[PDB]
Amino acid sequence: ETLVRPKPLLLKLLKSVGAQKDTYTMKEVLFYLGQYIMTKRLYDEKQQHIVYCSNDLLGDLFGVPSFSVKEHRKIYTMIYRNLVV
Ligand SMILES: [Cl-]
Ligand SMILES: [Cl-]
Repeated sequence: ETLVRPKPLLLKLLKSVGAQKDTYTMKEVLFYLGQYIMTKRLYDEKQQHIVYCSNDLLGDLFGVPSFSVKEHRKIYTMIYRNLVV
C-alpha cells in the first residue's frame, strides 16, 4: 500500500540483488530481502527458517548476528531501523 524509503545502505543491499528502484512498498522490500537471503545462502541449510548474518551487511543493518523468520515483530523493527520514516 504505502511506500517506504530505504536508507542508503539498505538501498545498496536491495539493488545488489537486482532491484532497480529507490522507492518501494513494504511488500517489495520484503521480496528483495528474501531474494538477498536466498542468493547469499544466509539461512542454515538444515534449519532453513534461521538466518545467520553476523558477517554480512545484513547483520550490520539489522543489528543482530542471527534471527528466525518466525520472529515477525523483530524483523519489522529491524527493517524499520533502515527506513526513512
Ligand atoms: Cl544507512
Ligand atoms: Cl537466532
